[PDB]
Amino acid sequence: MIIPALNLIDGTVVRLRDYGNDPLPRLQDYAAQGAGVLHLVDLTGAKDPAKRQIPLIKTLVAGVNVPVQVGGGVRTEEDVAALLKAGVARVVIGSTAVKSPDVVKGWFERFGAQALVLALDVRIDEHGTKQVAVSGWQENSGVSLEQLVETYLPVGLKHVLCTDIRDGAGSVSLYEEVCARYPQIAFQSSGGIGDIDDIAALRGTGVRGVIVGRALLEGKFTVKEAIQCWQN
Ligand SMILES: [Cl-]
Repeated sequence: MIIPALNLIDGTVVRLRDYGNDPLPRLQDYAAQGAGVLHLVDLTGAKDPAKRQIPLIKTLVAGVNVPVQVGGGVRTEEDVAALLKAGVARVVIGSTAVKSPDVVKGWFERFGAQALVLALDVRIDEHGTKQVAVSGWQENSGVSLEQLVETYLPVGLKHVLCTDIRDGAGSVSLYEEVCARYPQIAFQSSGGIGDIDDIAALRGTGVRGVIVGRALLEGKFTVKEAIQCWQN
């Protein structure tokens, strides 16, 4: 599947530049073109968890007919719960999944693996290792993609979002390897989609979902075209 994505600050659609502040029409049109899943980054909430755009998220989710994954500074059990209650389908967890794996495994137990997506930023280092980092501007955290995935497999890990820190050029080698290694996990790719051929390269790799943000906002291609390409 293609997974169209928006980034939101104070209700404004942004790139990580300003793309207006009417996210709901955009999302609805994404769904209208055949999107089966959408993805939102709450950048405000990522900055300040007290400022979580819950009420906007509620309206957005209510306004489409497809599951929305939402992430952005999710730190607590109560964060997950509040997002789910607002109607989000899947909560996307990034830094906390790296920071507090035993706590997050507890979340898998409470909420179920279908409600959670682990988002891992990956740097391939000098030695060829897929290093996990909590963000593009912090150093590697000292754990490989494989090591962290295998930490969560015992609690039924199903959804992993993997960003090669590509984001915002083409995404292929990395994805072929990890998808082959863990065929029971549905990997999503993020970052590096600049043209429709970037989507093409990911066909065959075993990646299950392709996150597309910027390129849709810049009119490079449409969601419908993305889906046609992805489905071959
Ligand atoms: Cl599919």
